[PDB]
Amino acid sequence: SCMVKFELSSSKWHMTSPKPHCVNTTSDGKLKILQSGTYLIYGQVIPVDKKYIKDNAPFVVQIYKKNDVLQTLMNDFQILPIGGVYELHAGDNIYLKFNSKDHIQKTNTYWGIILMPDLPFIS
Amino acid sequence: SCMVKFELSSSKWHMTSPKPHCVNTTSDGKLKILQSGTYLIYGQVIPVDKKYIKDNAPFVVQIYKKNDVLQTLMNDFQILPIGGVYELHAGDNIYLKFNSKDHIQKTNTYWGIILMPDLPFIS
Repeated sequence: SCMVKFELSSSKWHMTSPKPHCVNTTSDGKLKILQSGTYLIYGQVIPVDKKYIKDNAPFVVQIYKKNDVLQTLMNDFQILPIGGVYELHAGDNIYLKFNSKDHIQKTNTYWGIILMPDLPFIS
Repeated sequence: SCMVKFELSSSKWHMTSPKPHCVNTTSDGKLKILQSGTYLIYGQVIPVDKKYIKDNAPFVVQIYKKNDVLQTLMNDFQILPIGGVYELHAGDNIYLKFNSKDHIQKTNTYWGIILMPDLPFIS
């Protein structure tokens, strides 16, 4: 069992074990994958109320795997769930990128990963 | 360990177990929580290209918990990850509502839950 959750409000990771086998984490909210496997990347990014953003800069969130974009998301400054199921390899760095970090409300913004169990049964 | 994943292309649930203890799943793509706990609800809803949209309905996805909306999601027909971390209770029906089924590219659209382990280790 291996899961970690980063809370942007505190810049703390919450973890299943003292030292998770599947991942290393840093205080910037980035991760390095230690175990190759299928991961669920998740989170919610809370934008500042658009009422308070007085330019035309879009609200964009990207998730990167090393130097490759895994996904790019944008909405009109509404709560943004992120991630999905991705196959990852030992050594992969995972991290978020924001069009503007000033768009992000720290309160209730979080992200993380969980190492998925195999799903061999089908109904 | 308890995780399920509904593949909209096939209408099949992929499962950790022959009979997952935490959840009852149905072939309509709905589920009912059997074990009270902290869950990660996840998925990706992939829209068809706007050039194929015939109707006038906006791209909207809702997650329902029993008879009430837990989450309302919307964008301009772009990739939509869904969900987040939620406390759910035995008996909670969870299902997705789309504004228009014709908006959805079934092939890579999926959703599900995973019962989360405790995250007692912080830093």
